[PDB]
Amino acid sequence: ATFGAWDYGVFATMLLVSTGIGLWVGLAVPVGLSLAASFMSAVQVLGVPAEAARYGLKFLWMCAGQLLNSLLTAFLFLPIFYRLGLTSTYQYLELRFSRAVRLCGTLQYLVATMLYTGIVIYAPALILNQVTGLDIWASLLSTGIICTLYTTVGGTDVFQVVVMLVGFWVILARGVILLGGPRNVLSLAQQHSRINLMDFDPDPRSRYTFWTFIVGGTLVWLSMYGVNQAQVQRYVACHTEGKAKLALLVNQLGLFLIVASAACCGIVMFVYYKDCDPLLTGRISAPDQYMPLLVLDIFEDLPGVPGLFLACAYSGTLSTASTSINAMAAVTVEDLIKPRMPGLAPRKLVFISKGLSFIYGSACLTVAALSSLLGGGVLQGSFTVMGVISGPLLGAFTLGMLLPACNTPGVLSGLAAGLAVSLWVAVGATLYPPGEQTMGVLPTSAAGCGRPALADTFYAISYLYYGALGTLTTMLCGALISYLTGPTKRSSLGPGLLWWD
Ligand SMILES: [I-]
Ligand code: NA
Ligand code: NA
Repeated sequence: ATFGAWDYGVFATMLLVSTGIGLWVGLAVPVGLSLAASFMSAVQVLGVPAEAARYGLKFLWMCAGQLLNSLLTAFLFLPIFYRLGLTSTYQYLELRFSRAVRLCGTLQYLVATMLYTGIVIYAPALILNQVTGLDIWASLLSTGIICTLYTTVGGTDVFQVVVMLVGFWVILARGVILLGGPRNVLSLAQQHSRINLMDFDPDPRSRYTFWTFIVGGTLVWLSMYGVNQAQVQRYVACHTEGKAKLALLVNQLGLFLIVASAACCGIVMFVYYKDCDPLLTGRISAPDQYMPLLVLDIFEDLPGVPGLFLACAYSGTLSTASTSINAMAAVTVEDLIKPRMPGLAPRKLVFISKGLSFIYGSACLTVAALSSLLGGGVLQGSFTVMGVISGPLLGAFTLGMLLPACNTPGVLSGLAAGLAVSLWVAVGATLYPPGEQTMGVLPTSAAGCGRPALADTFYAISYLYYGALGTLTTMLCGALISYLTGPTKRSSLGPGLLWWD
């Protein structure tokens, strides 16, 4: 399970070329594909195939969970932000409830993005460690060095999406060629119940079901695209509000393609490891090393393909991390400092921007190391952190956008309660992980070569519900206390803020 001779050279050369091009640069369909490219880091490459291989093909419902998300963002959140010409999405909060809510929302965005970028830095480290033969910590150090060179020197997404999706297609083609024909692969996956699209298991403990996707995944993708900062800023830069919607729908098509290719590569990966499954044989340690192992195993006759594909999947996600870190620094120095501080020359402010970029780089690397220590689940971990933090923020946004009677006390108390409950599940589900069989992990073979009351019912809910469980309560708490301290008469909101218009 190591690169080899022709693969190390290709990996090194491609990484050097990627860094050189990125720095040399530093010193409406394109945007649609850039939006998806953002969240197509190594996290998805390592998670979606593994989840599809383990839990079956129900993971395709994720696409639906994104589709229903985009529609909402297309027809419920895009008009409000776009028609108001908001410089920052969280400026809405300031115009709606108060500047304190703007501050809290910006802080939640910063923390959530920091954790998510830490996990996005962890995943490439996982790739490098699993494929080269370096301990997780030396690989994490190398990943941090490269990410900081990208960020603290100088900040194409269409190219990344195209190249990595073509890599997915090539992996799938080679795999299905090896296993015979596509009909044989489909029948083999069908024998072991890997083709189970129709899974309406009502219970919420099941990790992946129709309800779980349509609700939790929809709300999480909403709090990752609908009310995010970078995505909304990309929207508002377009024209006439039609180009924005077309960019959003093209982004949705790109996401559909990426996640469907990944969910099919997962099934190919399983059918490949039908017997002598690497996981319960000691060949790999966690169910996130599946994809690099598949890449190495299938292309054990092509001297170069592993290096090219993994170098791309590494450099593109490091670029994503640098972009997220720089956006974090920019929003901090635009929405929190400059409004607060009277006014400072263009030198001190760029120096503060560099300082915040560096600080966020270090904090994200530290979060990556913490994720490495705790365990795995780059996909699960990223969704967990993002949902857990940004869910109540999305609840605040939705309460402001669709409920007239809502004031600052309501939103703030709702955020407090939502973060409380969301972290309750986020931790109580980490101290007492749910059983592998309650999560519905499909069977496998390897012969071819509840202590507390709530750990069994409430901490076991699907990891896609956490954010939802936050958002909903934020709406229900904020709706309640707001109506207690006093309703907010609708004749106080001026321009279009409520969507009831
Ligand atoms: I995904
Ligand atoms: Na990602
Ligand atoms: Na994700």
